Amino acid sequence: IIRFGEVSFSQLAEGVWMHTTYLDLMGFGPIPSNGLLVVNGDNTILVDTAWTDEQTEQIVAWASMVLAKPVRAAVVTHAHQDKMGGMAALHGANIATWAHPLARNAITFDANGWATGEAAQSLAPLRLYYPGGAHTRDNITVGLPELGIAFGGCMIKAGDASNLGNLADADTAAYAQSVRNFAAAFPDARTIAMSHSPPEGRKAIERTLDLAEEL
Amino acid sequence: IIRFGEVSFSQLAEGVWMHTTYLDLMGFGPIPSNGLLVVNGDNTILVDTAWTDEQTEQIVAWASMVLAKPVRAAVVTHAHQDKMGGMAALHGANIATWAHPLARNAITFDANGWATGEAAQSLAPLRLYYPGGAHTRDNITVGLPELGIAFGGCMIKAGDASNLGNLADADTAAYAQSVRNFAAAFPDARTIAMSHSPPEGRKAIERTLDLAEEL
Ligand SMILES: [Zn+2]
Ligand SMILES: [Zn+2]
Repeated sequence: IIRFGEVSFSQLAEGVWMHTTYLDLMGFGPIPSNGLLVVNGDNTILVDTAWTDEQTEQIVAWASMVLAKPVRAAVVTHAHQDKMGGMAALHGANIATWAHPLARNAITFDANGWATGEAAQSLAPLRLYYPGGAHTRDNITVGLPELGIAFGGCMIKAGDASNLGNLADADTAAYAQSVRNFAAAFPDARTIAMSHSPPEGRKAIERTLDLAEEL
Repeated sequence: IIRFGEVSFSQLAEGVWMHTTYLDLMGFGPIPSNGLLVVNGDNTILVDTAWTDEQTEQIVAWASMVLAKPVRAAVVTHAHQDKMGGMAALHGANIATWAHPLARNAITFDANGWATGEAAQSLAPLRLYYPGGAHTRDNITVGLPELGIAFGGCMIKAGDASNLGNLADADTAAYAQSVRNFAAAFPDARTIAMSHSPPEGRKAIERTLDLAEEL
């Protein structure tokens, strides 16, 4: 509900802000894209850039000169092939950047799906989780279990049959396992933030899993 | 605009019918799924089964009984993992079934994307086209060039933002190439039938390609 230039900031819990920037598409209206600012001590961890370089620079300005909690680290969870101007702001601000390769720092995951190594240490208290199984190429997801917050990719909206046909024609079982793993990784999270959509409760999870076994 | 049991048939051109059947989803209503019946001489070629075995048996009965153009071959373009019962009806009627592996008859494609071998011969005048590139795993598409008809997967709707975030977080460039390849394969087709959506004109293609560049 707090506006700072093109960026819109929303508090999900004490010490956790969601940031939302919009992309105008001819004939589709403005399209949200979400991220997190995660306060840790006197610094923040940024989860995802905005659409553009200048939008991302604004978030970095906001953390440093409104929150007095400057960004000391960033993690990518849902990159965009052309809209990667946001990487330049972080590279110019000497903000250490993490992303799952398969960003100068690679996040590796263990066979349980949890991030390991320096990456897990540097981004705590965020818990980075990779939900996919063999042959998958999912985006990573992140959670704050103690606050009941999980952050993942776009799920089926209530009442919207728009993406149902794509779901039936894809690897429904693989998609379903990914959603099941994510659900079980953050089993107590009742706020499910989304990459390009506002948060929902766990009804969103259950709704997607019903569809996968119904088609 | 002609109804037979659970199946609904629409004539796209002389000798070409689209068949539509519905799947009731709790909270989402009925979801269409489309295929084609393609008259060739005194027989028909069936493109895709319906949702259910019993709906598919209705389709073979219609061809044999109303059209008197009995189904002599079938090709799969968008299989469903759980709704595989429609294959049982085909194998019971001793209908030869063709499908692209990556249905005991495999369709192979050449480096131009066109089907080859006995498959192309047996399914003519359907032209079978594989639209993807390296590392892709697209569904096949089919066209009747002389009739200006092409049949593909589900595409973005006008004004519909539901799928937009999923599109930015996928391999937009790979998706875009597939749509461009499909467009160039049937460049004169003005009727684009869809796997789970009513037909549109070429505006559907251009709209999808416009998004992929802006994402
Ligand atoms: Zn995204
Ligand atoms: Zn389908």
